[PDB]
Amino acid sequence: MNIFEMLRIDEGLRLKIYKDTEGYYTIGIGHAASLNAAKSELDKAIGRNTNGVITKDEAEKLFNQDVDAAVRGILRNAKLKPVYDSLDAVRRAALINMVFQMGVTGVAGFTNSLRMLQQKRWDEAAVNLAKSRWYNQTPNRAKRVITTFRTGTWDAYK
Ligand SMILES: [Cl-]
Ligand SMILES: [Cl-]
Repeated sequence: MNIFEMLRIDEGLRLKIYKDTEGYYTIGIGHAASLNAAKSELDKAIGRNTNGVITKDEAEKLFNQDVDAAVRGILRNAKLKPVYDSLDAVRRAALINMVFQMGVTGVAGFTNSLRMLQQKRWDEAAVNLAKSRWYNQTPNRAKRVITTFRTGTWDAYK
């Protein structure tokens, strides 16, 4: 398992623009954004007039771009970079997963959890991570991500 397979599980795959529960237009593997504005962003991202329908290959390329953006966001952030560097490969994926979902600023706001992860106090980190609005909003996913941070294994995704 790697970050790509993990996020694919958490984000699913859609080949036609869809409006999620919070009102955002989304497509591909968690590529989120009016509809005209959404299609404009998508067309620029894909490189053609898609009219809202794309191929699996295009979804994967977009996904690859979005994952790269999350990784670079972590590395360019003073609070997240040190934590990421200190983590093993599996826990690093959980951090990328969080950034992919909520953005760099959002994850950087998890002060207690970040400090605990840096100190390898996995259970303390898990306790703090669950005490969040993020967790309460998308709990099934948060539980998988937290279990990953806690154990350093892919158990929650198998
Ligand atoms: Cl926190
Ligand atoms: Cl919060």
